[PDB]
Amino acid sequence: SRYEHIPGPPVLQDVFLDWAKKYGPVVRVNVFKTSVIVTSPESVKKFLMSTKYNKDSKMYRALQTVFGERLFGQGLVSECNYERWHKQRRVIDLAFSRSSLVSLMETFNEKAEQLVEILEAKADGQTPVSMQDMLTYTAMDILAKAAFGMETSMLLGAQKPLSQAVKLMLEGITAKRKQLREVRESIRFLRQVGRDWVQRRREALKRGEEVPADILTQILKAEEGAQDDEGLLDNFVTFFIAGHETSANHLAFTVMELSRQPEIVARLQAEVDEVIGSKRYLDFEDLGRLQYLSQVLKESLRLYPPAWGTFRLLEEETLIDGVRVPGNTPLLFSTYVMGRMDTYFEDPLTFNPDRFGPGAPKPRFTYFPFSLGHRSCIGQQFAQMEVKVVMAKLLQRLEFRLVPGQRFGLQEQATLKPLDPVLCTLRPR
Ligand code: HEM
Ligand SMILES: Cc1ccc(-c2ccncc2)c(C(=O)N2CCC(O)(Cc3ccccc3)CC2)c1
Repeated sequence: SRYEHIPGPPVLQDVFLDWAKKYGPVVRVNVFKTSVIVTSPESVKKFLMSTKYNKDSKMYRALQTVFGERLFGQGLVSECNYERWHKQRRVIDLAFSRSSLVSLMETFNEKAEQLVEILEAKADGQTPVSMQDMLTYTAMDILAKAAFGMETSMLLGAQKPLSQAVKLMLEGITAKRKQLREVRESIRFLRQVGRDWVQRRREALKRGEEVPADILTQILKAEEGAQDDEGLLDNFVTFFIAGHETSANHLAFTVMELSRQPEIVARLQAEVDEVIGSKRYLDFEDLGRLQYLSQVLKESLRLYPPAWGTFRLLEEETLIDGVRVPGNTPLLFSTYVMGRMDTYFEDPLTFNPDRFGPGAPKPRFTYFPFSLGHRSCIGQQFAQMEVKVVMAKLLQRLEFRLVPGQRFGLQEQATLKPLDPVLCTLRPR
């Protein structure tokens, strides 16, 4: 092989972790084609903080199409041509301005209040409750309203077919005749929903309804001269999926881990008590004052990044950390791997929020749960605000105990998520 000379072996992220440990900062692997996992901070900096390095489209191909069905296609995540990317990124950026996000505070509050009232009613310390499912309904209900102006009402038990579609498509990215059929139909369903909600927005505008400027406004604008709506739909599916799935799992992971950290939980309860009190509504400014909750969520992303990493195309032969890496090679970056290396993090398996305390030295290119550079998460602040609002309201009102038997392990599709449904029993504070 042109790759035989590179060090390497003569959940998949965990295998990568073991190999990076065993073999060093530049290791050859198999994802889908041969790629090279690069785990030095210097390398992270060089490749992610430069606009000379583009994503590798061959590696995103499994998000563009699934069993011949267009999924993310040429939307904002999976578009690897720089110009095309840059054009749509800059247009859609408008929906994530400071004042756009601040105005979502009402939506975040309402959906979080609804979740908490639903959980309070079950808080008999006996009824098992899937926090993964409940957090996913909350994130979807937030996204639909926030990004598209629609009310899915999943918290109320609506949109079960839609829930099913999502589940089946996620399984499909990582994979008979029958599962093949369930997958295709699901992807087509979600694009059909896209055509549905797009039609409504356009009717509204035509009939001159009040039209909140949101993410949907901006993805419409991005496509002013397209001959068809394929680009538009690509972005619909992208935001629909990216905008809830990882938020949901970040919340779920946080709740799962916190269930064996009672001292940390008591600290979080104290913080929430002291800043917001008994208030039902968190002000934008309150978010800033929840400093310890903010550290907890960061540490949760260190050990449990739902978006595990990214790929860049190495265009020409380059020496990386003493290793010759051939022209035309997918470079694999993983915040999951790096977060669990003792050479980057002291006692890496210890959940310690103090790593992110003010005055603690900041991780320097060893932690990137939203990636870094020009292709970093456009929804970073949106996600941070929403998960802070959900967590703060849970902590205000409820105590959680993981049902015994629930595992701490992971499953890996395209993203990482709890292996188990995070079944908990609950009591009011
Ligand atoms: C905890 C929640 C989230 C995490 C951990 C996360 C993580 C990431 C990561 C690692 C990337 C880079 C992906 C790549 O290089 O292939 C990314 C990009 C992106 N994320 Fe997120 N994300 C989150 C929430 C969101 C939300 C709420 C939205 C939308 C409202 C969103 C939309 C996107 C989009 C559109 C991109 C591509 C942007 C570009 O290339 O310019 N994400 N995210
Ligand atoms: C199904 C799905 C759901 C959400 C997101 C999502 C979330 C929030 N923001 C952005 C995207 C993504 C998704 O596109 N990603 C970026 C890439 C990856 O990190 C790793 C990966 C790269 C290539 C192939 C397989 C994995 C995984 C997450 C994919």
